[PDB]
Amino acid sequence: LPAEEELVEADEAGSVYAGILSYGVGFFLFILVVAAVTLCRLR
Amino acid sequence: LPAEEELVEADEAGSVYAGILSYGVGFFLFILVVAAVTLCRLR
Repeated sequence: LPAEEELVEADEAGSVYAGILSYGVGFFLFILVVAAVTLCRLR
Repeated sequence: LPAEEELVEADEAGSVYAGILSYGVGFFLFILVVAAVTLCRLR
C-alpha cells in the first residue's frame, strides 16, 4: 500500500497582507453606501 | 481535511498586488479630503 506523490501549496502574501486591504476595500464599500446616502440626502 | 494554512518569511506581492491597493488606499485618501470638504461645506 504505497503512497501517491501529492503536491503541496504554501501560503504567502495571501491572508497576511490581505489584512491591510480591509482598510482600503472595506472603507471603499462603506464609503460608497455612506457617501451615496449622505450625498443623496444632501441633494 | 489534512491541508492547513501556514506562515513563513518570504517576499511576495511586491509591486504586483500593490496595483490593487491603489484602489482601496487611493480612494481612502481622495475620499477623506473629498468627503471632509463636501461634508464640511454641507452645514
